[PDB]
Amino acid sequence: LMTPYLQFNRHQWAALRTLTEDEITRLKGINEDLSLEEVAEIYLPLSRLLNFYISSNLRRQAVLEQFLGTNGQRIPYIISIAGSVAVGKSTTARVLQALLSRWPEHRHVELITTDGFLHPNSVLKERGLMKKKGFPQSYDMHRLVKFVSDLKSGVPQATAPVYSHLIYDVIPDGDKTVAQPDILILEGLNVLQSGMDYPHDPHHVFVSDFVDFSIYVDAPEELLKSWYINRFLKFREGAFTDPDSYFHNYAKLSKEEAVDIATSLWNEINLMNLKENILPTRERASLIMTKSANHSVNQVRLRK
Amino acid sequence: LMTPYLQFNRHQWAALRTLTEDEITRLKGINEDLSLEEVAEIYLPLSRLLNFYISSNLRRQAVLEQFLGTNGQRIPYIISIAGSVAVGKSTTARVLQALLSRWPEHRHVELITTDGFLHPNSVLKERGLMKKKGFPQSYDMHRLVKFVSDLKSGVPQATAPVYSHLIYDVIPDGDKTVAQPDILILEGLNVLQSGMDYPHDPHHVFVSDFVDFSIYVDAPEELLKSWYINRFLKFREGAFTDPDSYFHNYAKLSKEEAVDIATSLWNEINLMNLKENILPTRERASLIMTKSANHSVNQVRLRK
Ligand SMILES: Nc1ncnc2c1ncn2[C@@H]1O[C@H](COP(=O)(O)OP(=O)(O)O)[C@@H](O)[C@H]1O
Ligand SMILES: Nc1ncnc2c1ncn2[C@@H]1O[C@H](COP(=O)(O)OP(=O)(O)O)[C@@H](O)[C@H]1O
Ligand SMILES: CC(C)(CO)[C@@H](O)C(=O)NCCC(=O)NCCc1ccc2c(c1)OCO2
Ligand SMILES: CC(C)(CO)[C@@H](O)C(=O)NCCC(=O)NCCc1ccc2c(c1)OCO2
Ligand SMILES: [Mg+2]
Ligand SMILES: [Mg+2]
Repeated sequence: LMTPYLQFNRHQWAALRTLTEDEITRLKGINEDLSLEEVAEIYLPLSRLLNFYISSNLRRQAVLEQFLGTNGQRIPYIISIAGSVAVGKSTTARVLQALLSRWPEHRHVELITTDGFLHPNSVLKERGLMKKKGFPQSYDMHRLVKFVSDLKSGVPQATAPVYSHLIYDVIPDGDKTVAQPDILILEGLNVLQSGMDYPHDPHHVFVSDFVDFSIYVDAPEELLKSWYINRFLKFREGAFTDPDSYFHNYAKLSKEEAVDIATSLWNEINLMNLKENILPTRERASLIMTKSANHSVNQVRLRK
Repeated sequence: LMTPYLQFNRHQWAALRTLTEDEITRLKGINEDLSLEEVAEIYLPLSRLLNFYISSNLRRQAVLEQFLGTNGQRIPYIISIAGSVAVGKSTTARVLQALLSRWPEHRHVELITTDGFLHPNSVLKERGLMKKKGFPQSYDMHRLVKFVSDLKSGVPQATAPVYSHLIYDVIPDGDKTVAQPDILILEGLNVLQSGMDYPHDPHHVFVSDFVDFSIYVDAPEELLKSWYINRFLKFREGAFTDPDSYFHNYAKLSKEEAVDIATSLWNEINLMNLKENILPTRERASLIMTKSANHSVNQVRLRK
């Protein structure tokens, strides 16, 4: 009967409760399909919830700084966002970055995707892993752990590698420098994974050990597949006139064969990755946000 | 240069700063070798530190209860204590239970050892694991995870199995019932372990996912060995006149051969377990407390 999570249906979550014209523009800049009603009813209360957790942490830090007699190194609050390929992790992260910025206390909000920490294609091909991107063996997981550990050590700056969907590879010299933000949002399919998922090269302190609050964005596998295919088709269209783009390869296929191939890539790669590696980490999240048709949130679960 | 931990030498930790006659008696009741100077200089500041973390959590819970509109289920704050066999986990846990009791807000402090969650001897012998007690394969780890998960679900009571050093087995019908304490201290060598340590029977949410604050009690392996041998000899002496006691078997050996055998048990079982399974989990702790000769704390590290 009882679980470790408080449960809110959509109506209960919306009942927890407006924006500037330049905030609306920024939100529409993130995604043209993003419903402003959804932002108002779901994401605004979520940003408020997160601010309570962040504020409580800042308060505690002052209390402990007084007790411990420390100079008080500035340490970022880190929020991680996990879930299937195509569930909406990136959209959620960008909306939360925009909304969390509104508070004076924590105005510098960085967003880092774990995509960048994939091994480059040259390494993957050597290892026979070109069709296993997003699987644990495809990640430089020690480097990702070191990244969040460095932030949680108070280093003045840390560098993250960045991934390109144009070249479908790590950007050779495109490393992003992060300089002690108030908040870092760390978004990627593997942020709740741990040593057990990396038996080929074990690590013993986990990403989650350096994350303050984690969100798992959830949806049934039939919706994920349809959102995956929709995106695939959008990437194909966006590459029509860029011959040097990875997705330009799919421009040569009819839309119908493109759907067939995307469906195969879902079934053989991404659905496998979901079932074997991503979905089992769900109950490690501070909060599970569940989506239904049209990306409407229908359930929020928060750890008691 | 920089790590995820604030570092305090003994003098800095003691500088963070007295007790009742019945509190002194209780403390001396826990361990006759426990120095009251050590309690005053080390454990009192540690209990104060923990109270700040617990208090901050209680405050946050009221803020969120108002925001979320919840009835507000009482959920125990859980402190876990990890480290080598014979490092002093049990002594530390008992001292902290005594000291945390002093605050009106959190007077009901339960202490549970993970010893109880070992498979019974009948199961271990079937599996060939009688010489592997304390190793991951020797634990009913799913049951231990379910225990802390149940507490963190707000169940009115949860039952823990209890271990006996008299019979060196789980007590057949000696299960302890825990009824929603303010604080639960969960003490055992495996409390920072995770799925990776249980590849023979993986679990996907960890003990640490249901623990608020973790302590790893640390000491160099030469001190651990000497404390192990000292205890072994104390257990041997305590069993001289109990023919039905497991340690009565060692009464038949000279003290000299008893030392030899204890030394072998350390080298072959407990030191292996330390190196392979316990010590790698150290950097998962909220706090690392390091001991030197005579059990004197010489370093405290607290996560920034
Ligand atoms: N809240 C939302 N409203 C409308 N569309 C969304 C929403 N979240 C994600 N999407 C869409 O669904 C697809 C997957 O989202 P994305 O953020 O790329 O997922 P992920 O980062 O998890 O792979 C994209 O086509 C995106 O436009
Ligand atoms: N703070 C301390 N002061 C003095 N002796 C201690 C202290 N902590 C532990 N000991 C002693 O060291 C041995 C190991 O302690 P114990 O609490 O049984 O360790 P664990 O529970 O980690 O196996 C015991 O003989 C105990 O009396
Ligand atoms: C998100 C990651 C980390 C790379 O940015 C990676 O896990 C990833 O996108 N994996 C999906 C593997 C896959 O489907 N590859 C075929 C090419 C492709 C990439 C992204 C797509 C896609 C197809 O359809 C919609 O999104
Ligand atoms: C603490 C545990 C979980 C059982 O209570 C178990 O890990 C444990 O005590 N393992 C040690 C294995 C071991 O040394 N066994 C030989 C008998 C023995 C038990 C406890 C001892 C001991 C010897 O010397 C001092 O403490
Ligand atoms: Mg993405
Ligand atoms: Mg013990």
